[PDB]
Amino acid sequence: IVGGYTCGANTVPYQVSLNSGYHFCGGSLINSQWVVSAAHCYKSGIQVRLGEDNINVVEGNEQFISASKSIVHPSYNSETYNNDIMLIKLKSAASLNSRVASISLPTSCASAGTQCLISGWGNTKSSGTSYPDVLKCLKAPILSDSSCKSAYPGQITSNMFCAGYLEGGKDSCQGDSGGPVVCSGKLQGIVSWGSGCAQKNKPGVYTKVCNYVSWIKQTIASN
Ligand SMILES: N=C(N)c1cccc(O[C@H]2CO[C@H]3[C@@H]2OC[C@H]3Oc2cccc(C(=N)N)c2)c1
Ligand SMILES: [Ca+2]
Repeated sequence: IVGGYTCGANTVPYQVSLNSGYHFCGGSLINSQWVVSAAHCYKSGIQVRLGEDNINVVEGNEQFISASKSIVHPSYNSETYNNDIMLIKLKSAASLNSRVASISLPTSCASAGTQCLISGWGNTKSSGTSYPDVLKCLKAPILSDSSCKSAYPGQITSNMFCAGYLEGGKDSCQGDSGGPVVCSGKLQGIVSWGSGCAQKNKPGVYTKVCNYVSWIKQTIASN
C-alpha cells in the first residue's frame, strides 16, 4: 500500500496473509473455512495466517492453518487477469473472534464513487522498495468505468474495476495482491493488477467480486 496508513492491530479482522515460508499475497476470510484471494496468487503449499498485524512477530492473536484445497476460477486467464479470483479451503475451521472475522459477500455491485478500504502488507513506495511488517490501509473510491478503461485501453473487462486516485500517490502495490477491497461492509474487490504503483493516471485494477457471488456460494457449498 502506497500513501496509506498503519491500520492498527487487528482492525481489519478479515484480512489474511498467505504464507509459503514468507508472506506473498493477501486474502479475505469469508467464513470459518474459506478464504477468497486472487487466482494469480495460486501456488501449492499455502498456509493461511489469520489474526496478523506484524507478520514477522508472534503477537498473540494469530491462527496459522494449512490450506486443504485451492480452486482457481474456471475461466481465469493469466495473460489478461480476467476472472482473477480463487477460493482456498482451510484444513480446519478458524476460531472466529473479534480479531479473526469474516467479511460479507455483496448482494449487488457497488457504484462509482463509493469509498472503500484497501489493505495489505505490500510495498509502500512508488519508486523503490520498502515492505512493511504491520498491516497498511488505504481509503479509496471506486472510479468510473470510463476513467478505468481510458487508463488501460483494451484491457478492462466487466470483471474488473478501478479504484484510487488519478493524481497518483495512493494505491495498492506488489504484495497486496489477493487482498480485500471492502466498500459499505461488503467485499467488492480483490487486489489484482496495475501499472507500477501510485502513478498518475494509472489507478489500481481490482477483481469485481459482485460478478462471482453465485460461483463462490455454489463452489463452497459443494467442496
Ligand atoms: N498498482 C497496483 N494497484 C498493483 C497491484 C497488484 C499487482 C500490480 O502489478 C503486477 C505486475 O504484473 C502483473 C500485475 O499488474 C500487471 C501484471 O498483470 C497483468 C494483468 C492484466 C493484463 C496484463 C497485460 N499486461 N496484458 C498484465 C500492481
Ligand atoms: Ca504476527
